[PDB]
Amino acid sequence: LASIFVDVSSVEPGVQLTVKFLGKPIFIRRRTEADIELGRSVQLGQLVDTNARNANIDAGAEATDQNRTLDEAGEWLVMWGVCTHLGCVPIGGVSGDFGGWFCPCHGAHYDSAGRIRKGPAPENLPIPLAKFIDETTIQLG
Ligand code: FES
Repeated sequence: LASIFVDVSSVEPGVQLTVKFLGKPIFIRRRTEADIELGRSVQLGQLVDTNARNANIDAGAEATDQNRTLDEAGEWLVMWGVCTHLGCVPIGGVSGDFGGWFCPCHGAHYDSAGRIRKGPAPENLPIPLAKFIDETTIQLG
């Protein structure tokens, strides 16, 4: 019975909701049109980590923008807010050099799809088991 159910009905574009799950933060960002476009503009060959790190799809899936969001429209980016270096909480609100998150502990930069682009972190921020169960609610777990 671990699953939790997050009401995202009030999350506007450019807002991140942070919820605690299994003791750690989950970031739920409703991405802006700029975030989405920028995420879709990155070639796989440009990425540090080409694996989607996404619990919801094949473990060998490529880290395309489309394989990083819950929805086809790419508005809903849900990920563990746990830096893949040493587990600090990355700072969002379009921070760092790649329009995403910056981990101030040792300077990891993640892009607008949560993919690692610069710094000592080895992997893209992982995506939890997560799905919409209706228009307004994301089940985590
Ligand atoms: S814990 Fe994030 S860069 Fe080291």
